[PDB]
Amino acid sequence: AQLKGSKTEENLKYAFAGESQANRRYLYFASKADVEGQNDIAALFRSTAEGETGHAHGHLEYLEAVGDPATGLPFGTSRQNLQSAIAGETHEYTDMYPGMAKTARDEGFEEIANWFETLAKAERSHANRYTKALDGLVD
Amino acid sequence: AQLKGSKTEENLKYAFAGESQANRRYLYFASKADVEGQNDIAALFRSTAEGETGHAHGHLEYLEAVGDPATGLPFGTSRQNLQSAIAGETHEYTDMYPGMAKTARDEGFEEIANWFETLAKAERSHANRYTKALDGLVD
Ligand SMILES: [Mn+2]
Ligand SMILES: [Mn+2]
Ligand SMILES: [Mn+2]
Ligand SMILES: [Mn+2]
Repeated sequence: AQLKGSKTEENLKYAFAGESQANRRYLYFASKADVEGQNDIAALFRSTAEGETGHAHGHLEYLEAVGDPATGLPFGTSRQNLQSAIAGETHEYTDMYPGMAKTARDEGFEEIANWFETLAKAERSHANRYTKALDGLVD
Repeated sequence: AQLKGSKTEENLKYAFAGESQANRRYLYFASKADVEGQNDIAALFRSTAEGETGHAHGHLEYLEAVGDPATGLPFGTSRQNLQSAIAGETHEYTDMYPGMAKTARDEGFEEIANWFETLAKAERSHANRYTKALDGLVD
């Protein structure tokens, strides 16, 4: 059976997105529990988040057969991983975040539009720094 | 301007999913670099990943006004956060992972099917442990 083109490929991508968001959400919830003084709850959110890291990385390992879910490019070696990170980052800073900022401004959300513009600049920095590292890579 | 129902709400959800995945992907890439001996590259993936945590958590802060992107439910306090986590985990073990497992088996990916079944069981454990924590919450 060929994973490329299958429903199972799409399910792995969806589940990877879900596990990734679960870790982020659980760490955000841990920080809320921190401030409240709910240290036992915070520790449980953190421990569960480690589980979601293991799940997401297992999904990504299967996706090595088909490509990085963010870009379609192969991944595995540092050279490949940097090239994929660069392509994804370039999309975020040239297209995704500028477009989101425009939509937010048009809809009346000036603070959110400025946030998206801050993130476009931040992803441009990430893209350039990864490109510098790729040029310096000796493998 | 009301965030609920807007294109900006959908963009925050999409950007939250993207930043979450970027952190997970960059830490996976860092582990690849670790094994290769590319320690400077690994450190860069880790530092960039901290940036993506800050971005994702900023997106989530805006989404507090409309609901948890995984469940649609309120979030903020530990009680709310545990409630939303339990609902999401319950969806994962009663619906999402079992259905992904069946599709994998039907398509001939027996190992991936077994992986989805392991995760269904793990998410059920997560749900039940969060429920025990909510039962004990004093707030
Ligand atoms: Mn999980
Ligand atoms: Mn970035
Ligand atoms: Mn980012
Ligand atoms: Mn879980």
